[PDB]
Amino acid sequence: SPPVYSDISRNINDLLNKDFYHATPAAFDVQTTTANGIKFSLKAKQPVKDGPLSTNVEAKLNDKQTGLGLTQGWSNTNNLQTKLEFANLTPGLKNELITSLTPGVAKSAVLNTTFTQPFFTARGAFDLCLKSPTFVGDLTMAHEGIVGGAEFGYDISAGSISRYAMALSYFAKDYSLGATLNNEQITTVDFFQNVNAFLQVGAKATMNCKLPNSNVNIEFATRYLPDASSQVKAKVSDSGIVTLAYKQLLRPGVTLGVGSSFDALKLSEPVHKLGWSLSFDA
Amino acid sequence: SPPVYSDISRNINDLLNKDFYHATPAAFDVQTTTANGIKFSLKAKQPVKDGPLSTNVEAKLNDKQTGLGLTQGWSNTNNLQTKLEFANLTPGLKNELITSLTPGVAKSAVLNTTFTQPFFTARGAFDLCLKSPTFVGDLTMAHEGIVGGAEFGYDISAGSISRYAMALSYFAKDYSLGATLNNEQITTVDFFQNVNAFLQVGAKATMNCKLPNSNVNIEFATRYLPDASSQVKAKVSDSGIVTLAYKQLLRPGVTLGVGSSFDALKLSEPVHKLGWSLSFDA
Amino acid sequence: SPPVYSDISRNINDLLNKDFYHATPAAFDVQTTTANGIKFSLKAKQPVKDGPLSTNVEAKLNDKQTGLGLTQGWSNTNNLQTKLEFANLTPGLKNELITSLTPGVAKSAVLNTTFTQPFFTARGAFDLCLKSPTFVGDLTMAHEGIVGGAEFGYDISAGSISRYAMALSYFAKDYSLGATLNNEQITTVDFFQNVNAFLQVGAKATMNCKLPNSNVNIEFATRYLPDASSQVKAKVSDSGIVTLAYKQLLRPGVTLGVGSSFDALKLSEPVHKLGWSLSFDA
Amino acid sequence: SPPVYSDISRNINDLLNKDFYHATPAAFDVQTTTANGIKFSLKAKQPVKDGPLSTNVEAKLNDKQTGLGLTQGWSNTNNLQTKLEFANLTPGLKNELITSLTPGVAKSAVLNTTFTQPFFTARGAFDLCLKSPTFVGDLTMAHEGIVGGAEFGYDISAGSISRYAMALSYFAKDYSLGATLNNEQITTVDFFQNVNAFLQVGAKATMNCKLPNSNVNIEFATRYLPDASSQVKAKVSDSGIVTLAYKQLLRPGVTLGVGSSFDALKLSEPVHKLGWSLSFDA
Amino acid sequence: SPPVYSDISRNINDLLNKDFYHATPAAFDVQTTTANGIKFSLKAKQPVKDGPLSTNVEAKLNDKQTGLGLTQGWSNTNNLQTKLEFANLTPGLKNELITSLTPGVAKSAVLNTTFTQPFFTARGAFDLCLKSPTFVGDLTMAHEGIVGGAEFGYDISAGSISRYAMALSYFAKDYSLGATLNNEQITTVDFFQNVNAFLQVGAKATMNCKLPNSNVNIEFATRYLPDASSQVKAKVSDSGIVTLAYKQLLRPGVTLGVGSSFDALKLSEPVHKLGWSLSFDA
Amino acid sequence: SPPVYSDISRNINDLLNKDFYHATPAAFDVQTTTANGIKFSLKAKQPVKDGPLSTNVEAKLNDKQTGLGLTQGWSNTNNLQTKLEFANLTPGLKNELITSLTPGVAKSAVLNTTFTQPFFTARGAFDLCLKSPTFVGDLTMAHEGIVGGAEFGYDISAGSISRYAMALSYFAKDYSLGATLNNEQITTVDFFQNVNAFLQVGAKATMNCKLPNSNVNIEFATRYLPDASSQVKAKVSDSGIVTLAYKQLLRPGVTLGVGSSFDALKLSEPVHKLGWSLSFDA
Repeated sequence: SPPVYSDISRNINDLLNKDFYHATPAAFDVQTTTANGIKFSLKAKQPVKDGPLSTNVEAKLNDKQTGLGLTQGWSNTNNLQTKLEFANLTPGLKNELITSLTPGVAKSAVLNTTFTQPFFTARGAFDLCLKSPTFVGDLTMAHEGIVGGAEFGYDISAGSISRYAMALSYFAKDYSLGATLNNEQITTVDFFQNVNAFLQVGAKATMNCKLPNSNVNIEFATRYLPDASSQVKAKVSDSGIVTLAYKQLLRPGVTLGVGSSFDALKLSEPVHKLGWSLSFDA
Repeated sequence: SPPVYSDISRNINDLLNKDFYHATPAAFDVQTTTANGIKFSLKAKQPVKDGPLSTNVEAKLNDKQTGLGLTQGWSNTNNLQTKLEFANLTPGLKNELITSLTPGVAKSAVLNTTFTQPFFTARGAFDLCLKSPTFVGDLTMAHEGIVGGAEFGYDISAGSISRYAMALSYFAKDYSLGATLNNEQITTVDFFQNVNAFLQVGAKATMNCKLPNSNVNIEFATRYLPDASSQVKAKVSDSGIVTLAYKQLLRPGVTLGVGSSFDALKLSEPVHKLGWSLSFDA
Repeated sequence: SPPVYSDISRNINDLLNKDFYHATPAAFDVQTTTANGIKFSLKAKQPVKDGPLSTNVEAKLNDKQTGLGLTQGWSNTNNLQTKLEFANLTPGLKNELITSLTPGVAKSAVLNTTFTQPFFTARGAFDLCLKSPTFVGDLTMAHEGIVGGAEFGYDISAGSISRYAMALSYFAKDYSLGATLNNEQITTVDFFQNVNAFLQVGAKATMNCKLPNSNVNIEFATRYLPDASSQVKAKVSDSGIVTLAYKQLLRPGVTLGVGSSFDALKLSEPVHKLGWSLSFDA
Repeated sequence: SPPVYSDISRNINDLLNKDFYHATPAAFDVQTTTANGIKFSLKAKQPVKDGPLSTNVEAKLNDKQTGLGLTQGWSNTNNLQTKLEFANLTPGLKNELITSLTPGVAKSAVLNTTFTQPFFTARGAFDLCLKSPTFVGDLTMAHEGIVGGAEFGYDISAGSISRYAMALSYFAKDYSLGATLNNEQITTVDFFQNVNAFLQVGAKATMNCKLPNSNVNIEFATRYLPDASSQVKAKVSDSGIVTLAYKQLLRPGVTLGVGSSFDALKLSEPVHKLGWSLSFDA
Repeated sequence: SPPVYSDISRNINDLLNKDFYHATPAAFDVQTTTANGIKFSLKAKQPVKDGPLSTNVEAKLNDKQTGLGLTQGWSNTNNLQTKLEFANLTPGLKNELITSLTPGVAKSAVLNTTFTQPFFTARGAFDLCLKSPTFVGDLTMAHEGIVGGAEFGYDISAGSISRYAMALSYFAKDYSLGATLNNEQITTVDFFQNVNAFLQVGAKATMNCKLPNSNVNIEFATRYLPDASSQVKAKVSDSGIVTLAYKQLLRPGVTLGVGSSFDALKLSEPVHKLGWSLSFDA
Repeated sequence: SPPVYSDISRNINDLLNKDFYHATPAAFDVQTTTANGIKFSLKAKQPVKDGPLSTNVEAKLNDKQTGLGLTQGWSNTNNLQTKLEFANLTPGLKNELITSLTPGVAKSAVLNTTFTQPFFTARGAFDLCLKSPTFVGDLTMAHEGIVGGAEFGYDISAGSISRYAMALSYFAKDYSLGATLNNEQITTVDFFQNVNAFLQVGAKATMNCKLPNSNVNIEFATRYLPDASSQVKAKVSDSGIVTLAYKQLLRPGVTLGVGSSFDALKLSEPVHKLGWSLSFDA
């Protein structure tokens, strides 16, 4: 099945968003399942090293039936997030919806409809509650590994098109190259090369075609697995930011993560990021 | 028989308010039972780190006879809390009474009647030996899995309802979800989950629905058993309060517990309470 | 037969009064029995490390032939205390006579008459020599285990009662309770329990109803036997006064005892002290 | 192999400086390994006045693959210590590197090197990255059972030495004497004796030859094993400081130690301490 | 071989100056022997109630080889002694030395030569390392039971005789008398008697003829053995000083002693001294 | 064989001058013998309770050979009291002599000669040293139980008779009456009546024939012997002086005596004479 627009070239942005523990100095995740399968979890993060500790509790369930689902998330700041997944009649056509109920912050309900069919993937977006009807449509076609994609943020209230973005990639067994153009001023390219099951390497460049300011922005990210129960991966950028991350498996079920961010060829400077994470799983 | 309302969600209440030793730096318990069947005890606690040495001695008996159950006890606070259980005529009609006899300070007697029926629980309490008597009652109903109930309180002196609460839970084979609301002002949703025979985990969130205050007060506790004669448990609140506890059974009949009270992101201020306890049993 | 009034609650009054070697820093007891049958003894006490040394020698004998019993005393103060015990009148009525001859202080003589019958016990004491006739008596009954008595002191010169106390206890197979009320209030409630041959525990509370809204002094003492040739025991109190004692039988005939009494909690007051005791036998 | 200098009289120091937990009133450490050999460890202490906490976590590994060593630690003060050990350049010469990283305190790095070979061993240290290199070196030789060593520190800023010591030991099967001479006219003469598997005694006396005013101190400590899962220590200093320690092994995998240190014969100065320690091992 | 002059009437001197514990309130001895021949010791006495805890450690060896013997004692109060005993060339000619090295105080070593012949004893002591050397020499003869001898002290600096004493004693099977004269100013007569293996008794009288009032002070001592593992002994002088002592072996290698010192004349003055001693042996 | 003068009417003198422990508040006698036969003893008596303690040491020997004997005594008052006994040639004719060497008090040497032959016992005592030679002669005849006696003191320096005493008694199986007259001014009549082996009674009166002052004084002395290991005996005189004494045998070899004295014509509280006495024996 062809990937969805959000999942095109997921392998490259997956190597610089996940398993990075340099942003939150502390992290505390607990996951647990029950007999019938209702998953529950609690996450505790800390953005500022000398500030409060944010915590959210999530209750998500799925079923191998026609596709009913329900997710209820409740954080410290009380933005209750509810999900609803179902297809029922039409197979492959899921109807998802997300809300954010808050006594202080205005609620925002988003309706997503995804139709899955070979060589064709499209997604709808409907905004409710607040008076701002926007349809963030997107289309994706797959032709012998060539994956195309177009995103358009058409505004009903204004009557015009806000965002117009294009993307084109080519998937293969152990290599995939893609590119994207956002509103014809941001150009992004990637070079993902999978070495083997024990090593991954990727590159991501933002050419940013714009005559007033062109500069250069490149990132090289690696991922090395010494063995099954370990992981170490680091990225490097031209600005000197070199971030390292080390994920270790303690007693089977609990994982520990250490992340750090050094700045090369800039002496030491009075700034540095380092943090740890402790994830449990029943 | 459905559980009494006052004893609803005892599973979650026993994770964060029971078998914790951090409020008293030292404690001494002795539990002796005579051949007659009177169980004598002693509790030598210590509330203040450099103050008085609190100690109490109590006796009680519980026989499978017609139901004469007597309990008494003295303490260092110069008060007595006697207890008297009996059924006699009606089976299941528990008529308990609690006194707070104290020299000088006016005593108060609380007379409780608990009457059980299949799928019905009713408990009432009269506050006698007081110039301003009060009555408090509660009701509990069962729905073959949905255990609900409520409580009301009537002031005899005033002539109206003083405190109205309503609770509704959902028991299952290995998890339980409940929620209680009092005065439309305090709200508490609990959660208890038995992973397996050797691990328990639960959460409790008090939201306090009101416009002036913000955020929420949530808590998360676990309980682990390395084997029969051990118990290690830990709880964490959103404020960073992390309390540990570890009870160990050295000799058969002798238990030793320890406990700390850390503070995430505050290792520079003396707030950390820490204590131990020795309990003996013949 | 009902116990004497002074022997009421002897199992508890004796548990926390004897074998505590903390008051005297030194002790030297020699007991020898001569061939004729008189029992000589020599006690050597010394209160406080620097100061006087008290030496007491006495010789006592009992004859089961006719019931004559004589005791001869001699202290370092050069005073003699005799004790003549005899009945020779009827089975169930014996009299005792005690003198306190001292060259400097006026000698005093006391005549005690004890007359004991099934279910009734009474005795009286007189005060001769010095012009102060005081008659102290008591009367105890026993109704199948419940043992209650009362004592009173009448002054002939004054013409009224100077002290009026009443005690009531409930003995059993292995535990005993009881409450005594002296002249004003000082209502004292005790508790003694003999769990097995290798451990005894006990408590003793004094309500002191004379002063309303005040503290209450309670004590709790144990007694443990590691084997048949040793003893160790301890007592606590609400003021933190903790007393330990250890009696070891070094060789048959010679026993040693080490006792300390440190004030726990606050370890700043110099009130710890320490004492030992040696007892011989021939 | 000849003993290295720090191992000279290592038994004496490991007798009166180890397992004496009377200083810190609390200690909690967890030791655990992973699927591969990493051996995480977490220690947490507490000073006397229940002030801050001193917690750190470290992971050391000794890979037998071409003799690799790595020890990275992390304390709550953002203090990271890195230890690198390797010997793959010459058989019999191993190189160590110790680093310290922390924002506030200046960064430090010492390069250690040890040259070992039969009948000859020497060390060398370079405390660099401080704008003041201090060469700390020493060497020791053994002939037939008598070992002797010497230290020296030469500074390039002053052009001379600032500290030198001369050691002389006579090891044997079960006892070892020893004598050190420090440039401050300090002479420590010590002896260690291992009478049997259940008892070890030792003594150590320091003589200050700089000030000949009877300034001689002498301590001695013992180590007894009542069984194979217990340990009792006792150290007596000349000033009357007596230190006790009792390491009891609970269920195999957890140890608990209780230490106390008072001043004998002077129970008036607040110099006595009591503390405990819990060691968990997975 | 006849006893040396210092060893005449050692039996009486081992009654009133041995195995008494009325001097030091507390003492602690441990004696350890390695499987080489070296014997260590750790003594911890206490001179007065307000003095430092005295401590010394000595090690000595006595080999059945050619005769080399070394004794070295490191003390706390800078009163070290070292002894060197050997015979080597002549069998029986013992050449000992004693040192009193003290930092600050001029040491005074003494060189002792002892020659034993049948019916001839000659001992000479040279006081070297002193500005005013002395020489103390004594001779001892024996006539089939009557043991006599004399001692003279010649001053090298002066050239005269300072100390001139004689002694004459009669040893027998179970008793021994003897009178010694010192400078025709001090005359003493002793008496030692051995009733049987379970009892000893002796007396000592000093007259001091160079006194106008004489005031002869005699002493009478006993020694009783209740069994193999006990030793009770008491002595009494004219002024009523009655000192008791009791040595008991609790475990094999562990001995305990208790000593007291009465006055038996005046009992309102703190003249009484008291003490205990606990010695160990491996 | 007829009794010597000093032994006539000794039975009555034995009931008032022996086993009366009322004069010395404290006594301490130790007697010991040796396998060959020289008896040694040490006595310690205290005349006044607030004074010093006098002590003497005696060494006396006797043999079944021709009759040589030697006694040597030495006390605090420094008197070398010696006794020399010998007969050699003539059997029965002993020649005793007593001296008292004292540096301060003049020596006194007395020579006693006693010739023993049936029906004739005479004694002569000389006087030496001091220049006041006397001769104390006495003669004694026995005729069928009638015992006469005449004592004369002739002064050599004066040439007259100073003391002229005449005694006459009649000994029998279990009764004896005596009468003596000294200087025709001192009349004494003795009446001893032996009841049996378990009781002795005696009386002694002194008429004192003198017209100016005649008065009367009589003494009745009893002695009760309960068994072999006990004795109790008292005397009563007409002067209001009654004294009691008790002798006990505690362990086989050691005796204990207690003496007391009352008063009838005076009574009062602060007049009492009591004292104890210990006497060992090897």
